[PDB]
Amino acid sequence: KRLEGKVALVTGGTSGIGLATAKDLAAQGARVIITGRRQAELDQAVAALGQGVRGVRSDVTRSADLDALFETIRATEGRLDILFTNAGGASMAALGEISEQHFDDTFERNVKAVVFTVQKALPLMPQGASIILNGSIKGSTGTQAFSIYGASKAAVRALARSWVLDLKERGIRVNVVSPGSTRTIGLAELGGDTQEGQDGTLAYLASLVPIGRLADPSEIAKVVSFLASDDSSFINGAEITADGGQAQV
Amino acid sequence: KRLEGKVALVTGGTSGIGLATAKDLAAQGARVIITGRRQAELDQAVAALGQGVRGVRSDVTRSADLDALFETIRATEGRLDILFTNAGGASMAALGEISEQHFDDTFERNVKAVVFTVQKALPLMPQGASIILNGSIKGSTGTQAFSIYGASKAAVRALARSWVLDLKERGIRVNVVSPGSTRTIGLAELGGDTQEGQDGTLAYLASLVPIGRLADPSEIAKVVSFLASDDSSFINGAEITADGGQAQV
Amino acid sequence: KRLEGKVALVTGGTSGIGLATAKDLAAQGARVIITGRRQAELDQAVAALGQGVRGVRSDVTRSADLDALFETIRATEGRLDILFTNAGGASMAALGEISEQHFDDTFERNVKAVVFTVQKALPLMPQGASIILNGSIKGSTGTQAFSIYGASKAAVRALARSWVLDLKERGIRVNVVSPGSTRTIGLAELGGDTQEGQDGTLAYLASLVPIGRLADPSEIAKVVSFLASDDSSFINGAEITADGGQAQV
Amino acid sequence: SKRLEGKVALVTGGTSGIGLATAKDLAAQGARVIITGRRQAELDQAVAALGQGVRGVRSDVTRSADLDALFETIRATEGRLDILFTNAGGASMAALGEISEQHFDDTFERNVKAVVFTVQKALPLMPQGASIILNGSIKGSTGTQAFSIYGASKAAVRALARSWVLDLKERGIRVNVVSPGSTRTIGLAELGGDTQEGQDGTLAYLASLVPIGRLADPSEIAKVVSFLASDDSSFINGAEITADGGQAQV
Repeated sequence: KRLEGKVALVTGGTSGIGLATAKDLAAQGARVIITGRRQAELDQAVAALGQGVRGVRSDVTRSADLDALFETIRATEGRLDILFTNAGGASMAALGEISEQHFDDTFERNVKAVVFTVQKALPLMPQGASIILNGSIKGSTGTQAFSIYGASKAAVRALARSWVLDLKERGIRVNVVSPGSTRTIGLAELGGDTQEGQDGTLAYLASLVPIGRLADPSEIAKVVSFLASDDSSFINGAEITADGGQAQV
Repeated sequence: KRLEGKVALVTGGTSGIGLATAKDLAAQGARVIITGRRQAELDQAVAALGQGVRGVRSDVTRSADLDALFETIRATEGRLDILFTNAGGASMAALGEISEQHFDDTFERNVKAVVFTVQKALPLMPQGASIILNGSIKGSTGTQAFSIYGASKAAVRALARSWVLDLKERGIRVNVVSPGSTRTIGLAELGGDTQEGQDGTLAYLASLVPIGRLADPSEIAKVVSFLASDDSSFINGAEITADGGQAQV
Repeated sequence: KRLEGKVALVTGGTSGIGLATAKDLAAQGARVIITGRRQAELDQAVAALGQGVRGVRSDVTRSADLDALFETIRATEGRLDILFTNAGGASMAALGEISEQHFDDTFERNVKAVVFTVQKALPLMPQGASIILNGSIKGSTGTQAFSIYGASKAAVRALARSWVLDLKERGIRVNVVSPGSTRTIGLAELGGDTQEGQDGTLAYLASLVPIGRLADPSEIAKVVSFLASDDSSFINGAEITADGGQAQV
Repeated sequence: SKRLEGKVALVTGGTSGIGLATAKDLAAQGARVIITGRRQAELDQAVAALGQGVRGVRSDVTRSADLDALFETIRATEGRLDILFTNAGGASMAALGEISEQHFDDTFERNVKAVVFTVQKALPLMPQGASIILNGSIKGSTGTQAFSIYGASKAAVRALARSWVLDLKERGIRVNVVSPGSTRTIGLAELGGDTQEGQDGTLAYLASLVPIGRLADPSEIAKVVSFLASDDSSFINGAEITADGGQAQV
């Protein structure tokens, strides 16, 4: 109950790491708001989470949804203590194959929406609030046909370093969670349309991890929860990497 | 001499680091193509640079401009051995004042334009060709009111890591030069419209450099020439930081 | 509570960050063993820590002291779930003034002793155990007259990356906590004897931190406790930096 | 080329591998070069092969008296040191659980301590604008099984440069690090094992890890050192230049 009385917002709360984080934060007693593009997924996530967790339908890439979303927080809670942005996506294109549409979607969802989600949240955020940004080991490594995604993740990590100085007067601290390969619908979907064909991709990714297993999303969620808590009071601008050792070695 | 028989393209060749690089590569005997947005600057720069340098006026953000430039290179020379991207800008906005136009302008010019300048270049590029991307120590550090610029530079550096894998069969190597503070019209203009205003800004920036001086653009150009030459044959996906020690300490 | 039923050893437990870590781990319910070089200081530390805290007098550099330490832990608790190495020192010598004793003393305590504390600890450590090494932002930054200390800290961080692979079959995970400037007797001692000289030095160091304060040792201790806990299950070979943003910017 | 003409360079560990290739490249650029080797016969072959105004001093960098004698020949002869490259370093393998005190002591004394005191003793000879290049490794920033001690030593070398930027800033000397990836050297070969087949299999496997797919020729690393030694690196300080074929970048 360490986060009791703390209000948290998770964009992309309906699946994967954000889902597990919303669940983990709710266990701490934090009132949690989650966003999804699709109502039924949001309803299932809210029903699954329960624990005094509210859900707002919202696409981060449009300002009106972001305005309506924070207007909902101002009318209901009116203070945001924890912010986690999980609304990002990954798609594969090798160089020479990269479409302008493919670049625009990746950076708008992965970078621009993070910028404006944070910017719009700031008036609601008191001094001592914690912001956790969605990073990746893909931001600091090389992966074939994934250059656009990796560049977007590296950009997210860079925002935190400068935002440390911009938010210093406001007492808000920004930190980055960088997951390694984690068992998620998004990872499995990347593997393929076939069920066993995607499963083979997951088996390969586990082989690349030094400890030899994919992460359960809860293991990543614990890192976000730790950054959300007051235990991270002296952590600012830092990247915490949960990869099983993959990028460390 | 060292780079004779080699064809080089420098986007943003008219000013600053790109101009000094055009001068250096031409001195090595390379044929150089430089791009500028303004014809009078492009003409004047080509006049001074020499017989080897030719100039095409293009806005890297325009897909038509990029297509036009590469097509002239295909008919004029027929191959591209060296590519250096220097078409990039910086503007200041603190978090809470970041405008959508400010985000789009910087990311389209610093990141999107790099992706498609490189993509359009590839058919011209032989085995053993060298690509140099413009990075910054801002990509790896925090600067107040420059978060969007730093994020764009970090994305540029990340692109090179994945493009190593994309380009490995083609035999093209990608690297990043990351300048610290360099005396350029662009750096002076961030300082202010007043000349005491630029002089005060420039002196303060030199106080930040451990060796105590701003770089001359030629000192950055020397790094590009090294990466462009065959001496850098075992360097791939790396970042070479020339900052006077500022980010190193 | 969370650490209930876990045995933890903290070398250099009597003062500063090690003391705060011993208190936090015991508060979480771990049985804690602390090491001190000097008997009188060690007894006072154990008494303040009180229940759940045992003391062994040992110097990390001596090997017989390490043997005696692990023999008593084996005879009493019989296992070691958590290991945190905090027995390390910093001394001042500019290049051109460094002595052989100054090099040997730093590396024997900061690096060599860590290697052998970890090696002798391994037989006691079960599968799933957590090891935390003492790093510093000094490992990844430059500080005048502190080169030997920074090199020792960089060596410490590097050990963890390889030790992930050495330890993968044993199931033991290694991570590094890197503090920024933390209010400690040692740090005040580095400022000097004059109490005013210490206060002036501490005030100067706080000016370097972006958030503008030195850390309380408990703020570092929380990081070690997080890494010690099962929440850090997917973290391996990683460095978590608690610096108030100093090295992140 | 004569880019380095009139410059005096010292390469410790000059008789073999990257150090030998560097001495050759510096000498071709017109520098006067001094190389050190532990063994007289090997040193003589290197000096004879290098030719071009290269002088050899037989010394062990771990011995303080050898270092004093070495810098005494430079003071008596050239009178200055413009370029310093430290290549006298070794790697041996021991996994955690088998690391011996002698294995730790030998690695850190040669890879780190000797570097500190080679540089310290060189400084009075080095004028403003002199260039120091330290030998690093991608092993310093990565994980390799049974090579933790070696990797720690290289990470220590890279850190020394960041602080030495500040220590040396009024002297005007700049310190930088070259970090090679896998480079075809007798040391690297010998690390594979006594058998030629053992060396060949290990060498072929390491090449598979390199993204460009080949080990480096030592000259490819030497080119990086010459760049750092030259005036072109005037704005580079405290930096690490990694020539790894892309291995650590990806």
